[PDB]
Amino acid sequence: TVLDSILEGVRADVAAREASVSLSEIKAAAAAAPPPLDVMAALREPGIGVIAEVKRASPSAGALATIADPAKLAQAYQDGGARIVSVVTEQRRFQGSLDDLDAVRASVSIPVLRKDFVVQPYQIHEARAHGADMLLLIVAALEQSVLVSMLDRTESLGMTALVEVHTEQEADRALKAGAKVIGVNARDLMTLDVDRDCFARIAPGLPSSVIRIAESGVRGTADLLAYAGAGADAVLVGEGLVTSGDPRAAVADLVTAGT
Ligand SMILES: O=P(O)(O)OC[C@@H](O)[C@@H](O)c1c[nH]c2ccccc12
Ligand SMILES: Nc1ccccc1C(=O)O
Repeated sequence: TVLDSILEGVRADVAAREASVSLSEIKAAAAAAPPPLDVMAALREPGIGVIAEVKRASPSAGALATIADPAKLAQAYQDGGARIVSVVTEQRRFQGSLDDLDAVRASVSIPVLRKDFVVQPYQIHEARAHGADMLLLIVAALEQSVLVSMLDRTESLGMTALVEVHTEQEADRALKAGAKVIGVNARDLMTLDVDRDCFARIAPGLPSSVIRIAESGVRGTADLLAYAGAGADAVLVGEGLVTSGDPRAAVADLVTAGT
């Protein structure tokens, strides 16, 4: 129910933003934004893609990094060979913001994933207006009807949905919703326990055409390689990178893992 408390805060925060920037305005801004980058093409490039994340804090970790300059962090990520930059935009528990998404979008050429708790259409157009190419949808957070709607709207704007699951049953739901990219989060968003075997148990079940992403818990090359050996097409890493004194070198180490 960490997840439930997060969603309560998110719904209130979204409503307050919408009161200042209307749904019509954000839809217009999204329509006017330059088209999203082809995330699927990025994910199909050779090698295990590293999705490097901008995250200042989390429920499980508390404060991780000040990240006064998220653009400069993202530039390091791209310099290190990251495939995609993930930007956490949730304010109350992760100390992120849409400002971070703008800063990162303006600083890198690689695709940008908005990492937040998407529960209503407003957030989807908002992500697009602020330059997101990829958008997280969390199966644990969304009733199937809502998941399918959110996925449809995401794709309608040309963005790719990263549909996040923690169980086989959630993976089955993701497939039925039309997921083309499925992320397995090793962290249980309810209880905050990290189980890195999740990906290995779930990944084999997926149609080969679905892109598989392993999220969370990567401390170094060994963890990345373990995910790759279980079939990950990409791996998403936050804590180990944001706490680095040399994010460029840390990313490059992961990017070149197994060489
Ligand atoms: O810092 P880690 O253990 O490398 O994990 C990164 C990422 O997977 C995690 O921050 C995350 C996974 N799903 C999310 C949803 C919202 C915010 C954050 C996340
Ligand atoms: N990434 C998360 C998403 C939801 C709740 C907690 C976390 C965490 O890392 O602590």
